[PDB]
Amino acid sequence: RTILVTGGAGYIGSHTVLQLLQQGFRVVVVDNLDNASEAALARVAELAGHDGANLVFHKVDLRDRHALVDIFSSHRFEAVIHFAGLKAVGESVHKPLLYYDNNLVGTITLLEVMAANGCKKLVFSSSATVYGWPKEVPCTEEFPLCATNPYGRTKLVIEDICRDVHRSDPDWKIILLRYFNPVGAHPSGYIGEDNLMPYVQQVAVGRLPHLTVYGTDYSTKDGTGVRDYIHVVDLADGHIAALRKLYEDSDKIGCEVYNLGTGKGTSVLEMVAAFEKASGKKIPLVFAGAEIVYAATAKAEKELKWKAKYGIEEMCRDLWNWASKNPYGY
Amino acid sequence: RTILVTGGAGYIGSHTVLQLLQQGFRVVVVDNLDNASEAALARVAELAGHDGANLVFHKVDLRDRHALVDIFSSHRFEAVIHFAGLKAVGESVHKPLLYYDNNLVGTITLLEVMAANGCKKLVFSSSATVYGKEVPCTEEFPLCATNPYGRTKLVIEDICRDVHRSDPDWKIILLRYFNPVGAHPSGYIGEDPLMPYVQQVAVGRLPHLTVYGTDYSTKDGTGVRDYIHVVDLADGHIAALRKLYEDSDKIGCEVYNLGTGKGTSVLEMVAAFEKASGKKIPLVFAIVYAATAKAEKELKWKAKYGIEEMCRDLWNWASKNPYGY
Ligand SMILES: NC(=O)c1ccc[n+]([C@@H]2O[C@H](COP(=O)([O-])OP(=O)(O)OC[C@H]3O[C@@H](n4cnc5c(N)ncnc54)[C@H](O)[C@@H]3O)[C@@H](O)[C@H]2O)c1
Ligand SMILES: NC(=O)c1ccc[n+]([C@@H]2O[C@H](COP(=O)([O-])OP(=O)(O)OC[C@H]3O[C@@H](n4cnc5c(N)ncnc54)[C@H](O)[C@@H]3O)[C@@H](O)[C@H]2O)c1
Repeated sequence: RTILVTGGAGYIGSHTVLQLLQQGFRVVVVDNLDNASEAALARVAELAGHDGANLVFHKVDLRDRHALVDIFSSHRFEAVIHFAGLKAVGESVHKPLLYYDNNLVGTITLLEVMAANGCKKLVFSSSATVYGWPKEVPCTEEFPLCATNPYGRTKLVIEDICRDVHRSDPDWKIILLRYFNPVGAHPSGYIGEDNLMPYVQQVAVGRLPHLTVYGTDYSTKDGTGVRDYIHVVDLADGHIAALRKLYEDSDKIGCEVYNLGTGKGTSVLEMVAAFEKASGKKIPLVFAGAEIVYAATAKAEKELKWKAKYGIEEMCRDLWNWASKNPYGY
Repeated sequence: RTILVTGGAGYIGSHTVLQLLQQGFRVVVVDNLDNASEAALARVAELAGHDGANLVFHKVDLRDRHALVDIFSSHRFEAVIHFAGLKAVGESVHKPLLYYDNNLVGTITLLEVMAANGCKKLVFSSSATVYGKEVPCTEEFPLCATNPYGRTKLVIEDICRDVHRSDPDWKIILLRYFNPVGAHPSGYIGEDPLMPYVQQVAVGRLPHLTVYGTDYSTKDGTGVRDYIHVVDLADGHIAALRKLYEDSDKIGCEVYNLGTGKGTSVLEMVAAFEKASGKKIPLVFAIVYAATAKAEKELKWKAKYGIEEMCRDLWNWASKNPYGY
């Protein structure tokens, strides 16, 4: 039983193939590796132990169609999990074509090769920046959508391409997942990343002088911004939950949308406190000049049979655990 | 002065490249003849006469990055008019990927080579189908993609707005238009695929026209859409390209409406064609406007032909070429 995972060498993707491997799956990963290193897949393989053999890695770009058609004709892939993409808001503005070319062309070629190789089961990882900054929280899947930046637009376009493909061929079964701010690392502290918590962690180890808190007078309990965080191990279990919805309850759902997350938001000060407790270090602050945004996960918990298991305190534990062991990444 | 025109071999593309050659512009046309035929460019060079020797034609696909960078490296360009694209709303639904591939990827590649070889002036052939209310559709009208072909147009219409934010040196004009009708008054070049259908009825290949919607909120009870002479459309882009050159400080990524500012019913157009052609159009029965005030104010452009000249030129090109080229 094989699953193909694009951008599997990345942060969310590497934690994905590990849980996949551990739960009896052959995982084929496709990565350009411009945003990551091979070591992450060598370590996810080690963490998988005897299941390390099941992981197969292809250093190939999703836009390359010939290299991609070869992969899809070498296995019957039960489904495809699409992580490949670029995830930098500031970078997407100065270089919008660089984002539109990578995200849009990469997905289109992917959807084409899949349809041509009889693989029409997809799970796409989408960003919850599509809701924009709304007046009302919690954000439900019925909330209106808007694009704050080219990165957000490129994500919202893919969602529309997925919807259009579904209406063109009812054989397509797509699940679109939206989520907020993955944080943490594998409890072993052997794989991890390389937003706020990264900045907190680099100043907790000494690399940075302090954490600058932007905004101290918001309409929140403490006055600092409230965002939606989610344990990365929890989020990588969310993408798998959808894959089971595709395997068991496929008939019910066609190109459905489930947004993931803990369901509650926490503030910068609430989050710094949760990291000082787990870390034992004390991050200095310097005060400088949306107040709240978070995801309503009621839908996911009901239809997808999924619920986050880890709170903010174990997120910082694991983040500190991996980072303190690996200060220079890989 | 050299202009690059993509999709210049078909209809609006063929007519515009003709009126660019006629105004002293060395024009390089890029087209992979998917929907058009090469004869349309040969016969455009003829109608240009002496200026016909300024038509450089490269049968290449915009999604072929290496083929495209050769064309930009040799010719030092001044601007690009992007007609290239797939227009069939019908198959855009059943084959959406084919549309996102050809349109989105072909456009993103062109934009990359342009900014690379130092040429950041573009005129885009958008579509007013992005309007998806109030009878006159202004540019500020809320945008609404109704199908995959419409969303490719709206996506490309957002990518340019994003490109301009990243590099202020980019000057772009987005031209939204709908329902081009007619051909060159000579009748030597035109469209070779509602007017095309009523035409085939007059020329005998079709038995009758099918009027879809005999009840509507209109005088005739039939739908009312906007129509613009293809020759009006062609030099409508010329007015845009004229703003990129003469007044390209004020403008950023501007969007303009091209049309006559008036709407025609279905029975009015067929009634018009029955006069201009003399042949009657049997019918078997089964509102969109353009706010041209902006374009005629800041572009110095107003459609010069009317619905009578559209059927005249369309019946002229069609009776002289009943089987295309
Ligand atoms: N060039 C290509 O087309 C291509 C091909 C194959 C793989 N890749 C790879 O895909 C990998 C993606 O991994 P990554 O570590 O950059 O991203 P990631 O693993 O942190 O996230 C995976 C995907 O989730 C998206 N995302 C949505 N909301 C997010 C949030 N709140 N935080 C973070 N990501 C969010 C990202 O845009 C990304 O596309 C990269 O390593 C890249 O090298 C690219
Ligand atoms: N090189 C490439 O990238 C590439 C690939 C495939 C096709 N093509 C070419 O693209 C050209 C497309 O031109 P065409 O022959 O369709 O002529 P056309 O005039 O119908 O289409 C060209 C432009 O006019 C617009 N248009 C015209 N009528 C319209 C209507 N009723 N509704 C909405 N928009 C309308 C379209 O938006 C399009 O951008 C063809 O000549 C084909 O050969 C180019």
